[PDB]
Amino acid sequence: GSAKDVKFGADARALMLQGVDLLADAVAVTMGPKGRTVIIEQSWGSPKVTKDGVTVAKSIDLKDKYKNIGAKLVQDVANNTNEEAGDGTTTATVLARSIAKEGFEKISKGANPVEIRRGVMLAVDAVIAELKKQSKPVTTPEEIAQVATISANGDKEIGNIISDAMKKVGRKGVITVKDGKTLNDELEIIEGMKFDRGYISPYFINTSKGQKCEFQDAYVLLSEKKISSIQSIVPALEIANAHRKPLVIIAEDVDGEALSTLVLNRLKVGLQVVAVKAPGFGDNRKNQLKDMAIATGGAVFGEEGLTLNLEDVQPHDLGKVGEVIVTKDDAMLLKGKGDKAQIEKRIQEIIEQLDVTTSEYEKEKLNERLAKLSDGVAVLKVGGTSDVEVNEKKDRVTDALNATRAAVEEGIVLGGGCALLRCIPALDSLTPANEDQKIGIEIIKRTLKIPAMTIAKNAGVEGSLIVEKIMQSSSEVGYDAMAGDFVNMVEKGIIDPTKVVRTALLDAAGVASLLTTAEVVVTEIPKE
Amino acid sequence: GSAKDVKFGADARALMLQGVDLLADAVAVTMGPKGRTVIIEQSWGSPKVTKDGVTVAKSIDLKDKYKNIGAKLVQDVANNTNEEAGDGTTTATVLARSIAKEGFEKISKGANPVEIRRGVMLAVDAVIAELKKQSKPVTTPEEIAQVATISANGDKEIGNIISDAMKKVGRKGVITVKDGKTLNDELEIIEGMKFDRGYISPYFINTSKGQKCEFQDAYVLLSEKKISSIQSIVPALEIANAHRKPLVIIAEDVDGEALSTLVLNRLKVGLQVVAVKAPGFGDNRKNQLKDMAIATGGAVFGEEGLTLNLEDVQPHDLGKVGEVIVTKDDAMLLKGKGDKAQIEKRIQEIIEQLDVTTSEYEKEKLNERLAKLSDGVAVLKVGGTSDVEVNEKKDRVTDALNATRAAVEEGIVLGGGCALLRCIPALDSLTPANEDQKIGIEIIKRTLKIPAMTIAKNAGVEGSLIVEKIMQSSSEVGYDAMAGDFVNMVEKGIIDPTKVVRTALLDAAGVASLLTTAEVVVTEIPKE
Amino acid sequence: IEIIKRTLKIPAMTIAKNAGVEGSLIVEKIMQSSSEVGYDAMAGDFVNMVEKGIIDPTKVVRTALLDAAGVASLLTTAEVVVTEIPKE
Ligand SMILES: Nc1ncnc2c1ncn2[C@@H]1O[C@H](COP(=O)(O)OP(=O)(O)O)[C@@H](O)[C@H]1O
Ligand SMILES: Nc1ncnc2c1ncn2[C@@H]1O[C@H](COP(=O)(O)OP(=O)(O)O)[C@@H](O)[C@H]1O
Ligand SMILES: [Mg+2]
Ligand SMILES: [Mg+2]
Repeated sequence: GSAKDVKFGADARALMLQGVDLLADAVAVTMGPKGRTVIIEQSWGSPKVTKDGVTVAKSIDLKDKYKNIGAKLVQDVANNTNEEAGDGTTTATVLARSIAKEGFEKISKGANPVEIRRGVMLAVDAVIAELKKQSKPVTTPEEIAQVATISANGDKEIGNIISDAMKKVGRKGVITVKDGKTLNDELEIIEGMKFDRGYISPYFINTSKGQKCEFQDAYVLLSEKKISSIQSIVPALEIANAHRKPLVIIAEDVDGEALSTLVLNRLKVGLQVVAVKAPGFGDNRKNQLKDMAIATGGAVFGEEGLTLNLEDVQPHDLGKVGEVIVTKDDAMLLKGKGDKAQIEKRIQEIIEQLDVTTSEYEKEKLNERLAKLSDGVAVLKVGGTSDVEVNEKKDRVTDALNATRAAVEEGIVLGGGCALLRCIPALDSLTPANEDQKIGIEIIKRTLKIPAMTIAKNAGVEGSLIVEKIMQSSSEVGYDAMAGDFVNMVEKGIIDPTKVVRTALLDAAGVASLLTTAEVVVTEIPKE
Repeated sequence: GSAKDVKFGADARALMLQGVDLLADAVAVTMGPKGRTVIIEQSWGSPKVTKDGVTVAKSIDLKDKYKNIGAKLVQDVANNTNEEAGDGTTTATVLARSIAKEGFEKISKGANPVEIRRGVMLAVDAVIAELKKQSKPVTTPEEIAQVATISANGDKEIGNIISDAMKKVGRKGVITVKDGKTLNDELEIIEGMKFDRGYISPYFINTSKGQKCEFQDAYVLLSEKKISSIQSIVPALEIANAHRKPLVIIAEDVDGEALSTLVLNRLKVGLQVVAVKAPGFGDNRKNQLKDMAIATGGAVFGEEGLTLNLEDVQPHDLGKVGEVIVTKDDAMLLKGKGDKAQIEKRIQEIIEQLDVTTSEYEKEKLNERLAKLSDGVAVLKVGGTSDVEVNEKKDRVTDALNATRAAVEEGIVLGGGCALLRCIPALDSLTPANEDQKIGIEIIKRTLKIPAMTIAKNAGVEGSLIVEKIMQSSSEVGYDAMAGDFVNMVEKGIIDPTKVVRTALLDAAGVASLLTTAEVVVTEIPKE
Repeated sequence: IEIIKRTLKIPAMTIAKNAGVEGSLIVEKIMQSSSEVGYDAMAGDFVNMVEKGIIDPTKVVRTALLDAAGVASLLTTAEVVVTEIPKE
């Protein structure tokens, strides 16, 4: 194989701890208010200016192999916390460094690091079982705004924007962030059924306005496969002209022959029609056209095992929509007379379909179909002047959004580190089975103080003194590091998701208590 | 990944500030009259000789990684200002260096850089809200000449040329600058409907002059697709010969058969005809031929839905034009009897079509159609003797043109830096919420003096003394650095667009106040 | 004469500079003021001098000016410089 190099004991431990200390000192400055950004050189363009604890962690890679091992084992913690909770990365990294440092001190010749790991895991379980006891659900719409404000680095505009977007879409709706172009932030609630696809021929525009085809009380002809010939298209247009109502033709495509017939009828005698293609690549459109049909009320033509053809249509076989807008890039149906008692059955079908499976993309478009059929979708356009500002503010907005979505499902708990400091009395009743589990419980009991200490440190005050005066205080009092004083929390409005706190703690403890059990380190020699 | 290197605190700040200072000292010499060019080595040919603050900024790239980070964060400022306003790059870069320098001095252990950023942004908002109050619209045609003269580095010929081009085309017309060939500048006003495409066969020339086909009161046959056979071409020529008038044949192309028929009828019986291909290369031609038709009055043949076959034409189906000139590379129709009441509807259609969308190329050809259909288009052929002279003078002309186009939409304000010096009393009423926002407001209050100071510095006098004696003076008095004395501004004729001033200030403040919040810098190893 | 007229402003400028303020602005506002008014860089404001108690010997001022001007105006007259090689 490749020439390798082994290091034993305290040397390898010291190098791994140096790497962890470097990668955790680079990120620990970002914590809390008064924390500070980190400029990462991008290999091609302008650099990133971050405050998150994964970009700062996923970027830092060390030259030395052992320091690099430490850096990788901390990046694993940061990335696991990011994926599992969306937030809690800096806290996870500082907890990991604390458990690693406290781990490479009790490893004597008689100490059993595996039993120390077992004690650490008992302590982590006993503390995440206390977080769930001191937690409380988020009910009022002010708590959502508060969580969004806090997780947005104290940006109250972000909090109000996210709270508004969650009031008009639902606490489990579909909010999404985009690179805005204006100077401020904007909340755009796409309402009704909208798909990113416009009319085919630019002759259907009857608006004398901003390039729109606008219909009221229109019919809908939903075709799965192409409408090629003049034969298939004529009966639907006959029905439309006889009833004297506009017609939208949502199909896979309108061939040049039927297209020519439609445009011809438009420019002369003036049947009111407009045509558009399907929303989704192959399979998604198959379900999405059916959703549109049952939302407006009708039948998709050309289905595989249904045997419905265009040649035999009827006025009760076409969908009915109150208002239709078709621009050059997107079509919006608004008021579908689609027998709500059945669209509700469809909604139950799709919610069960999400509850069954998960692929991070099937569930994505699945939730898209929920929101596109029940209550809109919100989009947050982040204001900014350059790309680096927009990227930083968009990262903060996505973090606040992940936090607000992690609070509504698993409750809130006190913030500023107090959620963990208020769990030390839980560890003070554990009876360790032996000396090693006692050592692990003590490691966790020390590590639970790291977050409040690091926040007070970044605030420019003495951390340990603040943590002590907090633990001496009541249960609802703690430290506001912006005002810099002791306040009630829920009255003042500092809270955090229990999910993010518990996932950060658990991931940090898990990776660090396994790093601390090492005795030999094997690294490939660097050739050049 | 790649082996990286992290630097913390004052070291990283010092290196990034060195990079910013280098990239801003290279560009600060270019400011104002008495400012000086910069010779940039081109990798392939003769070097550039610039005075703009983006070529000098986009060129400079530093060896060291941290200096390079500073240089990139200043290039972003210059480039954003260039894209958003077309001018204001040197000012934006000097403001960015001032804000960065004033930012890397107040960062003590207790100072909160994010609150300093917030205070800086409040100050920038309060000052751009004062620029808009002390502004005033540009109304007389002498203010346009003045703005063009000033932004052209005080070249009055450029100002008069741009003012003339804007009087004969409209303040929102289509002016464009080209590399001239003569020694002087030239204003060429392409009038009527002209497209860069000449006759097909060199037998239609009936001029006995400079290779031109010249018709008076001619018919126009507009065909979307090719005219292949003699069958389709014969009836139009029958109508033309019967009425005894010339005929122009604007089609996608003239096949060899109809072409041979045309050339034969031209050479043997001397029938007056001339043929040309369509102007638009692709989809654009389908709209441009329709525009030409409605401008002259007729129907484009071969349209998809408006079938209108060539075989059934009539004398009212052909366009009519007063004068036609067709050379070997361009055709010009001049006086189209096109029922102006309908071409006005077309103009409204195309103006709404620009108001709807934006792609930097669809809007480009869109405005091209507006100008080519309403009041022609002006071109500015810049003189010069070598390519480097022509390039420098062309850059100055494009900057003067961008300035004049940014002044006519958002008003003018005093110049020489006085626009910003007259905004400090606005900052003198801000009540900062805390100490950090107060620090930010003070940073902006110091930064607002940088432009007048740098101009007086380049003029060879004491900057700060000039700025002080300006602030002591009245509201309309300021410093003329060419005459070198204090004068009224609008009376003497120094003004700048409020858009360029506000965009430069806002972009500089935005990028600099985010650079100043950094605590750690991560850069890839320079390996080789 | 113009070189000396520019050089006479250097001391007040350097004092205002070390005090953390703008030197040239202070020198200008001093030259605009009366003959007994000047700048106190500790209190940082304009005061009468003998009333406030700032004075210097004319001997030290004149000797400093004369020695500086003398050596500098001879340094500025050079055209060639000859230096021993730095061998090792
Ligand atoms: N005013 C505040 N006072 C005390 N703690 C705060 C305050 N604002 C935010 N925090 C705490 O800082 C953390 C949120 O920001 P941050 O330090 O970046 O953590 P993360 O890396 O997980 O996003 C939470 O622990 C939060 O409770
Ligand atoms: N005679 C003048 N006197 C004072 N300021 C002037 C004069 N001419 C131009 N300026 C100022 O110089 C700037 C225009 O040229 P320049 O310094 O290169 O700025 P930019 O890089 O944005 O083009 C403006 O601030 C303008 O007000
Ligand atoms: Mg967070
Ligand atoms: Mg300019």
